[PDB]
Amino acid sequence: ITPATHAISINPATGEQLSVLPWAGADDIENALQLAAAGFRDWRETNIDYRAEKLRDIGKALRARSEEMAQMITREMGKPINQARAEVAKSANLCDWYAEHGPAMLKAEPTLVENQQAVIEYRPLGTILAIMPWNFPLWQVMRGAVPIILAGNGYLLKHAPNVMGCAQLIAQVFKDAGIPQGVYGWLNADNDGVSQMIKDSRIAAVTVTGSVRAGAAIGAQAGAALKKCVLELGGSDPFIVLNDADLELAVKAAVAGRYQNTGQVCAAAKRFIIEEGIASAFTERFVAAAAALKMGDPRDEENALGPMARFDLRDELHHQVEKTLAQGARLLLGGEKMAGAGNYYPPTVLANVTPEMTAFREEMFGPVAAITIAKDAEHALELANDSEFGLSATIFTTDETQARQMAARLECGGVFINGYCASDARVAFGGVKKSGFGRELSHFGLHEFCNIQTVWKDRI
Amino acid sequence: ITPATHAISINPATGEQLSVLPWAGADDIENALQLAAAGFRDWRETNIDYRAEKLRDIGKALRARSEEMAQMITREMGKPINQARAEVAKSANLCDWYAEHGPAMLKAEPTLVENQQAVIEYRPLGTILAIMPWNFPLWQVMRGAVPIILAGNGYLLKHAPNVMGCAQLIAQVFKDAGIPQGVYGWLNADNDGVSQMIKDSRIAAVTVTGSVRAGAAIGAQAGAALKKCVLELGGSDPFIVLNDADLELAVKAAVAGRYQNTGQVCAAAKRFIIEEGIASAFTERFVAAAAALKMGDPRDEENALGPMARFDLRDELHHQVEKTLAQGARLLLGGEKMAGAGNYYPPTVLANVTPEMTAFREEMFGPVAAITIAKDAEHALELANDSEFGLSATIFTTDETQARQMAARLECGGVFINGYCASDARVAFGGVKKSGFGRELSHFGLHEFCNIQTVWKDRI
Ligand SMILES: NC(=O)c1ccc[n+]([C@@H]2O[C@H](COP(=O)([O-])OP(=O)(O)OC[C@H]3O[C@@H](n4cnc5c(N)ncnc54)[C@H](O)[C@@H]3O)[C@@H](O)[C@H]2O)c1
Ligand SMILES: NC(=O)c1ccc[n+]([C@@H]2O[C@H](COP(=O)([O-])OP(=O)(O)OC[C@H]3O[C@@H](n4cnc5c(N)ncnc54)[C@H](O)[C@@H]3O)[C@@H](O)[C@H]2O)c1
Repeated sequence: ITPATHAISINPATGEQLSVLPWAGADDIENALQLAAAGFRDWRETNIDYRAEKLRDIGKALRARSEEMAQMITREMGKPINQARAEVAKSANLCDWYAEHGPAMLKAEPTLVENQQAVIEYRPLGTILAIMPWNFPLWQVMRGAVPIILAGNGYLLKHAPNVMGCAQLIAQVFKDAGIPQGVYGWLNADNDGVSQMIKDSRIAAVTVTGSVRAGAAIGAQAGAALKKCVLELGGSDPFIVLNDADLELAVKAAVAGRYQNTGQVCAAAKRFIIEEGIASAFTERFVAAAAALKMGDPRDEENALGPMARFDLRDELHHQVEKTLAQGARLLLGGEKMAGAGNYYPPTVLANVTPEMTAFREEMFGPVAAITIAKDAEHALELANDSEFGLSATIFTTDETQARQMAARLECGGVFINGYCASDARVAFGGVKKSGFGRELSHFGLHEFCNIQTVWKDRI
Repeated sequence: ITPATHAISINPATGEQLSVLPWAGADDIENALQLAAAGFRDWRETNIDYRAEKLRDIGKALRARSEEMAQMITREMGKPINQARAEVAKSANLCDWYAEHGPAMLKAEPTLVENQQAVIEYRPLGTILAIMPWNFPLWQVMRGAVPIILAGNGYLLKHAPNVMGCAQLIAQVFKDAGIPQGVYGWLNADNDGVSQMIKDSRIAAVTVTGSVRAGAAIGAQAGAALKKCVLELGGSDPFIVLNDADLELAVKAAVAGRYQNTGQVCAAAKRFIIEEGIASAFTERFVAAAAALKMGDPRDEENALGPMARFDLRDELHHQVEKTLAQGARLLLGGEKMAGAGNYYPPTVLANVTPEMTAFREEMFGPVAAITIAKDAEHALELANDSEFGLSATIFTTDETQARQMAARLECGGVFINGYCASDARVAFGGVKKSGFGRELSHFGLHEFCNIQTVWKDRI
């Protein structure tokens, strides 16, 4: 059985095949679209406070299967089990947060028009097709599904083909919570099935979290079909350390930022850009700290890293490492595939990385840190912006004025000053350039898939 | 000299050729992109209060050329001169309105993160490519250029090829205002030139106002190049009149909404949907009121209608009329091309228009009213939503509770209850379905082309 006919799960820690699922056929797609249309037709007529209570029911149902869900995430894509538990906890908390704060964000807006003639209303658009990746099989889905559904939309999930066990368990959680199947639904569609759905009148808009190549392929189809899209396409985030930085905190945040989820994070710290005076001190401490990370069986809580999720992607990452070394970089740690049946790649550090090199210009979606030396803060900003990507960034410096000035000139959607980069319900998430466009979380994720409707009475 | 090599202006009132302009070549396009990039680089570093003052300077420069601008609009596309003067006045007022209210819309936004650690900032995105139409040759440009430039972006205009006299005069106004080189620019690009610019890294995003066909062609290219777009496309707005309406006001608003700018308005009232009990009285009054509209030389202020802008589009509109009559509609007024050198089409009314007919399913972009009988309010809503378009809508009824319930169920971006549909800086503008996506004016038009950036300090 090959991906020509089936979605396939393999445990990356052992190489064992776990499950197969054939692609949806024509009747499957038509049935999914009929369900979603009928579900949205009814859901859009519910009251906002009823939907807020249903979000709480989702959170309860998810917590009641928290360990079942975490084990499935770890089994299918290799995440350390405590990181999978944290992903569940964050996803369930998102349900409660939007239940509490979401309704107010959807209230009608007053305008400056006289006599209170005109208000802005947030109406639902319809069924939103969501194309999602494997690195956070639960959180990526919930990050969009929770606000999208609270706004009165429907959500139709096309999950990554290596995590359909996760997809089926998520569907069970929504069923446990009483969400209609025509409001949260899912389909094991192949790429042609996605193309067919984008063209169908029962899909109102599209959201994509994935590679740059996937976003360009889907975004072109959404545009041709006159469907709005949001694209979140990963990153090559710079992590800038200046001479006056809190060095020990910078190293802690650098290691956490690069090696979380075995490096497989869109907003991971990927390009370390260090002012020349502090570069030796940072580099030696970073290598020693990265070397302290244990790697192995992700069911063993002693391990900070598991295997990488996909065997072919470990091969690609190692090729990127070899090309960067051939171009002139120095290997300071790791940098070889581990022998054995599991898909393991050790924490790896490359130094003397210049902007011409593979590890500076491509997304390194695994546990490989690139370290580049900057002449001064202006050079560091130039190096940080010298990227096709633009998702987020970190700056470590005790000069808070300078940090604020650099943040204003960084070409990315998030800037973390002297701390740990992360997504959070309370703030906007999303980038610029080839990292995509559109924003998720806070009120942005609620409004992206609304029909923002002016209602104006007595304009005479 | 054919459209294969040149943009051509022809006076629609007389048929005489006014000007020709060859398409931009490869060097012209490259030059404009280099200057846009350099202009944006410097402009994004200016202070918001400085850019607000420059918006006031634009308004002063525009008012200083107000009659010259109005006469150019009338000469190139046929609009009654007092409507051209109103377009200039509304456009200059927009500059002052955004100068006054825009800066507060771009101030950092607090979040619920503890201890005031995180804010949302509104950063410039880059140079925005703008593809614009001929029906409001000044207002369509200013509606976007003013907020786009205020937010620190650049603006690169590709105007419709029959209004390049207007385009050159607008550029003179921005030059008179002292707007720096590259912050406002324009190109006489053919469709291939637009394609080349969308793929170029010096264009950050795209905004399109035009036909559904143009939006789908350009939106597909923007998606493939990973560029955000805002699409403001056609409309076929319904105008619903229920039995309990203020009939005299409904007729006045119906005639104004259909026949403004000789019918050539995206959000014109195009499909009149009249409850059966009041249909006879509405129809007889509407015909009488439309018949009272004078048509002729648009330099003469007695004329409520001018010629249509484009000879080929009058031919298209009359073909749509003839098809609708052949399908079974009845002609109540007008419905024939006027003889002579001018491009005149009289105020026209079609009755017994059913949902299967051309004038119900296509945008009627000229002075042709379609009247459809609804059995009751629920049928009227069904008829109103039975369209590929979804820009805006009007409801006339003294039952305000029913009007607001219907508004919530109308698939469009603006609903006017018992009044006159129009765009206004203080409210959102834009639609759903094949009318496109994204919103203009108010804070929406300011924020659509910002990089919405989280800045978070001390996340530890
Ligand atoms: N969070 C993220 O932004 C993210 C996640 C995973 C991978 N990536 C990047 O992509 C690289 C490859 O990873 P992947 O191979 O897992 O990513 P991908 O982009 O192939 O997959 C993400 C989703 O898009 C779907 N998809 C891809 N191409 C499609 C198409 N043409 N039509 C319809 N659906 C399509 C996939 O089935 C999956 O659901 C990674 O190495 C990393 O660089 C980024
Ligand atoms: N929603 C709105 O805000 C709004 C406002 C005004 C007009 N409109 C629509 O404008 C339409 C009439 O305008 P037009 O007659 O200028 O229509 P059009 O779509 O032919 O052209 C509009 C612009 O698009 C450009 N264009 C068209 N096809 C293109 C392509 N393939 N590549 C690049 N550029 C391309 C044209 O040169 C022109 O600049 C009507 O549908 C009206 O509703 C919409």
